[PDB]
Amino acid sequence: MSPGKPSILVTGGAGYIGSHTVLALKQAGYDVVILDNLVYGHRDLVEKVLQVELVVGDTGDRPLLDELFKSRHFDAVMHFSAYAYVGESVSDPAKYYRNNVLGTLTLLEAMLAASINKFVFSSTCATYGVPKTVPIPEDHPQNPINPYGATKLMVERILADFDVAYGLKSVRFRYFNAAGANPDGLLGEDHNPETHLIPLVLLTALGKRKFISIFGTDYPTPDGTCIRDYIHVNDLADAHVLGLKYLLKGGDSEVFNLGNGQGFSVREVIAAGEQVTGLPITVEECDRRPGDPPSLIGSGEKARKILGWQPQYSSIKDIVSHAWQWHQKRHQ
Ligand SMILES: NC(=O)c1ccc[n+]([C@@H]2O[C@H](COP(=O)([O-])OP(=O)(O)OC[C@H]3O[C@@H](n4cnc5c(N)ncnc54)[C@H](O)[C@@H]3O)[C@@H](O)[C@H]2O)c1
Ligand SMILES: O=c1ccn([C@@H]2O[C@H](COP(=O)(O)OP(=O)(O)O[C@H]3O[C@H](CO)[C@@H](O)[C@H](O)[C@H]3O)[C@@H](O)[C@H]2O)c(=O)[nH]1
Repeated sequence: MSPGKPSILVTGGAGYIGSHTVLALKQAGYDVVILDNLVYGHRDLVEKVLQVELVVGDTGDRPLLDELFKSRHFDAVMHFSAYAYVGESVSDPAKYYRNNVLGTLTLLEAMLAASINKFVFSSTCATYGVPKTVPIPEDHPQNPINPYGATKLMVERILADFDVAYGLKSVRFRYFNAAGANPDGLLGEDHNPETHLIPLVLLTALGKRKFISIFGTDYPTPDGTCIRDYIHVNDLADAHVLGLKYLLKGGDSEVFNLGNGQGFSVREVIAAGEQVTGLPITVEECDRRPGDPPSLIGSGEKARKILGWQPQYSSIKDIVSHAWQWHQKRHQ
């Protein structure tokens, strides 16, 4: 409608990472429409915080997409929409290939028929599988070990072939462990059920869980527990705005790791929570979770070099403080 402003469709905008990206996009001057089926996102946060149009529907719904891309002009699509429970992807892969692969292919075909040729894709370091070096560079081989990682790898391949055939320009982002919350408490992680370490740590401190389980204490790690590269969701949002601007200025297709290049062990994260909250956190040492590699850390140099991305909230204390502020308000 307004004659200058770029118009962005954000699928999965009602979820964790996507809501923060929508806030940064609005605040950087883009018109945003959200497409989300609300299977895990939250309408109330879109309506009362993001204040953008919400289209409730499925990325795999071709008749809906055809109507949507005809009703309004879009310069680009950002695709956060997916299922991402790794254990359920092993249990029930059909649903994961349907949602994550078929749903993305349907979205891509509708885009091409509407002549939208700019795409930003939420991929994952689960596509690497067991790493051989660390920090992991973008050109490390990709041998995912669960169907979730395989679905994300399949889409990365589809995007490459769609570039060759149709000129689709896409930025693929391989996130590491998204964490944190909007510094002002407006938005944060709200997964039901919650499985991620940092929310579970903080809900233990809040008395909403009775203890935190540590999955494995015998890894080939300095302190015996798994190491992960936690990356603040405001920092991920910033890379999306930069990626978007990079493509509107005619960037070629690119893949970037989005991590800090620093890793924290499970123990360090529990310690970080004990200091930020000042509360006691009952800990229980349990067996390994199947398929957890000991250490996953991502090199963020390419994104820093090519997009000028500088993560602002790299310290675990920043990350855990913001999350703590959100969980006290949201999960009262
Ligand atoms: N949370 C992480 O640590 C991070 C790690 C790396 C990869 N990523 C990927 O980043 C993306 C977003 O991650 P998240 O934590 O915000 O998950 P999320 O569940 O909070 O957000 C996903 C949103 O997409 C919606 N959705 C799911 N399937 C849909 C469909 N077929 N059509 C329309 N909407 C649909 C869901 O309701 C949800 O609002 C995902 O693709 C995820 O795989 C997750
Ligand atoms: O109650 C818990 C939860 C997690 N962990 C451990 O903490 C670490 C982080 O686990 P989690 O928060 O579940 O995230 P990841 O398994 O590392 O994977 C996340 O980040 C990956 C991208 O790197 C993606 O595969 C997924 O979308 C996303 O869930 C792991 O070593 C876990 O074994 C625990 O010890 N106890």
